[PDB]
Amino acid sequence: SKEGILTGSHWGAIRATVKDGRFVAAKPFELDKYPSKMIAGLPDHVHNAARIRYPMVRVDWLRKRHLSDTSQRGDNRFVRVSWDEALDMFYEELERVQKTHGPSALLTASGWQSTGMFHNASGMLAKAIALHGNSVGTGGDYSTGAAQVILPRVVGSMEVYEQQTSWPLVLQNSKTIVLWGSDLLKNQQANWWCPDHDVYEYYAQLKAKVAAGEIEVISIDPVVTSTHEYLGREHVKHIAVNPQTDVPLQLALAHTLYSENLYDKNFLANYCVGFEQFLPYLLGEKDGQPKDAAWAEKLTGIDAETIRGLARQMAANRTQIIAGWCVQRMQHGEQWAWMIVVLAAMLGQIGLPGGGFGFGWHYNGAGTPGRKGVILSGFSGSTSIPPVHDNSDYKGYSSTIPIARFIDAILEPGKVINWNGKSVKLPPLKMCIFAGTNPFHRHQQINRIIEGLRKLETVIAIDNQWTSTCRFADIVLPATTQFERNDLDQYGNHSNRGIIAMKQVVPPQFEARNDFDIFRELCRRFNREEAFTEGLDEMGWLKRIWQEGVQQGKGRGVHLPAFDDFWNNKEYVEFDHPQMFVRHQAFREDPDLEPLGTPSGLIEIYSKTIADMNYDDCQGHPMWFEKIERSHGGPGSQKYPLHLQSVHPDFRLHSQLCESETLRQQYTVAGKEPVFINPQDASARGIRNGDVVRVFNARGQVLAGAVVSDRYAPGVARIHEGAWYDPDKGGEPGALCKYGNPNVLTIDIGTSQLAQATSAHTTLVEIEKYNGTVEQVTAFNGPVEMVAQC
Ligand SMILES: NC1=NC(=O)C2=N[C@H]3C(S)=C(S)[C@@H](COP(=O)(O)OP(=O)(O)OC[C@H]4O[C@@H](n5cnc6c(=O)[nH]c(N)nc65)[C@H](O)[C@@H]4O)O[C@H]3NC2=N1
Ligand SMILES: NC1=NC(=O)C2=N[C@H]3C(S)=C(S)[C@@H](COP(=O)(O)OP(=O)(O)OC[C@H]4O[C@@H](n5cnc6c(=O)[nH]c(N)nc65)[C@H](O)[C@@H]4O)O[C@H]3NC2=N1
Ligand SMILES: [Mo+6]
Repeated sequence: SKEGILTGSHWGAIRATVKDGRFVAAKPFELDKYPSKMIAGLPDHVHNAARIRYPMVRVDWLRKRHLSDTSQRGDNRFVRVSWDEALDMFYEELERVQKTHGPSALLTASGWQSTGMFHNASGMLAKAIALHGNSVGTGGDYSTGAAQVILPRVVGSMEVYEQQTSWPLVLQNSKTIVLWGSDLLKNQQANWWCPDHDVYEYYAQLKAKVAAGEIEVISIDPVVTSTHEYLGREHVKHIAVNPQTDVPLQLALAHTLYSENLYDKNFLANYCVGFEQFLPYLLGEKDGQPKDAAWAEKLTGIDAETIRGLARQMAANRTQIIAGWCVQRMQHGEQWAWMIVVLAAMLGQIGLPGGGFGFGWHYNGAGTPGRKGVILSGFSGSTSIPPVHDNSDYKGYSSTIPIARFIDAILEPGKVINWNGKSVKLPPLKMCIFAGTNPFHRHQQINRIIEGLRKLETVIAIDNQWTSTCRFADIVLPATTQFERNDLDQYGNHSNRGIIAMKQVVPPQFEARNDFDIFRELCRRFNREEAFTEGLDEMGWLKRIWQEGVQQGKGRGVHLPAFDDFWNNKEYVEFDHPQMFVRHQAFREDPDLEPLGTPSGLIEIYSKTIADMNYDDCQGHPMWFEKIERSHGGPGSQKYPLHLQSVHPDFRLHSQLCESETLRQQYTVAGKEPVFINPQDASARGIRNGDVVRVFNARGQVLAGAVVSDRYAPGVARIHEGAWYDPDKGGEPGALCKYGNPNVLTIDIGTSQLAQATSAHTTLVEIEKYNGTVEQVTAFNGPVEMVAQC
């Protein structure tokens, strides 16, 4: 049939080939010099056994609805129903919950979904429900849950998703680059809008500068990252810090900087507040313990003199701090993010090209010069009319909670917690809807999630693959992939390089529907179809989005062609006039005219506002707090001696494309997710490559396939997140996961009272070669379909 069909995804733009109605090969877009291997999984993603073929309802839920046996969730026994029957039940449940409980019982949830301006699954969900009634909202996300709360308070920006100093300037000016828990090479494969991958050009240049010894790269990381491996182990200075001891390391660098007069007094005095209130802590005047190189050597396992050497090197020349997000996705994650800023402040290079800090470097091609282009605005969740049932009665519970507290809300309703200076009362949720997110991938401590779901009346999942979420649902609705629809997207993110047409590759498979059509038909049930669609279909909406784009471009001085011209004749437009950027430079150059958005206008090393909250676990300046569990001598490490990283996958985006055999064949071990193990740790357990091992703690147990790797320091392991949950006894708490989802082993706790964010990477485990029976993996084969024989 058809060859060279242009479209896009989180993993990049493709030229798709179709043969006899099947998507068979995905070639890289011709402008993409650095495509991701993951595009090879996209045909499988469209055509594999886990694709949701039709609406499905959990046997006993179909029988008894909200009066059903919730214990059977997870058993994977579902009945096919018609679309109209499914949508009716959906509507009737919305009606029932609104009448019985009101808006405090209802939660929606969304996530990374797919690229595409119109086919915005989160927007479809939010709009449809918002046209029916009120619900519990959430604040924050799992990416930068801690950082995005603390950083506004201390540097007046969210920071984490923002543009970074242009790489050309970094490469011409920085002499030391500090990668602090950041894997650029691995994580720039997938971006929010279709990636252009042009940032990899800069990484190649960096590689050459490293080889020539012009730039020294320091990696502060328990593991040799993909980036480190790429730049070269012979060249990269590796600080293999003990997991979760980064704050001690930060404080000791700060101490050294002060102790040896390497700090910038002028910068601290003129661009910051509160340094004087922090120093007594740092120096041990108010506790007897200097937060010094000697002190930190005990915690971090880094030689004190190496700590001092690091500080001195950072101060000695132009130094770029590149901070990732993983180190704030753990207990008290705000502390580490805050100390990145403090350390950068003490160095005094903030606002210089290739100096200072940033958190956005691994995301959205950050550091690529931004072009003078157009950014389209997609289908919004926003409504202009009130809900049909506009009940404001949340019965004395809060109407917004932190995103990661939703299970705590189900299990501990009425619990009162602090959140970033406010008081929150967790509502008794009864009905959850998921569209474009996978909770059994995303959230922590799956056995507790199981217990939480068992208190729910109704669970609805809408997806294009039969995920672990779908396995634990009551109603499952088949959404399409983006490859079965038409759309528009940005090409490039921070670069704003271009815009691409997403042309339909194949027709909707089976009776899968675009989320637009799902929620449109739902809205018809309560007479709000028109308010949802705004009188437009797919191609109408795409034309509307483009035209708004055309209007934005005129008056910004960028000319776009007409829609039909673009769609049918061009398919791709590219922008020009790339701009250099230096982050924080405006503030550095004129702090009076360009103040930070902080209480003082300055960098808050001490925050009176935070101090006044009276949170013992997030005080007025950064502090070392001991963790609920930590490796290398921390709590629990006598029982569970290994730190388990749940790092972002190299061969998927989260749980997406786990079902691809094309990709799995490249990294699976014994048919399972690989677990990475240090050679000394492996030899102590008699473990070797290919072994089926049990990774366990007091929270859960999983099976995985051992990879013995010297990239891992002793006492550090990894199972990449996104490995699907596959319980041996479906639905039972304490089931052994046969594929190896790390969130079976994580703990579900708030970072601190400030952010109340996910602490996913605060995880201790043991590993042993497994002595039980290895059953077949059942993760990727859909449900057990059930039929009425009567
Ligand atoms: N390929 C790919 N897959 C994805 O799933 C993906 N997801 C995207 C999203 S949504 C996000 S949030 C980002 C992920 O952003 P994030 O920064 O979380 O990335 P990771 O690669 O998981 O972790 C970065 C590094 O932290 C290190 N690290 C772990 N624990 C510690 C510790 O205690 N101390 C120190 N110093 N380092 C530590 C890890 O070893 C790793 O090299 O990537 C984005 N890009 C993505 N690309
Ligand atoms: N242990 C642990 N460590 C971690 O580092 C960690 N990181 C966290 C982070 S940073 C993030 S971003 C979250 C990610 O959590 P998130 O839930 O966002 O992850 P995905 O696996 O991308 O799930 C998206 C789902 O939407 C579906 N989908 C895609 N397109 C569509 C569409 O058009 N319509 C519909 N209806 N569905 C669609 C996909 O099939 C997929 O199942 O995981 C978090 N969880 C984490 N846990
Ligand atoms: Mo994220």
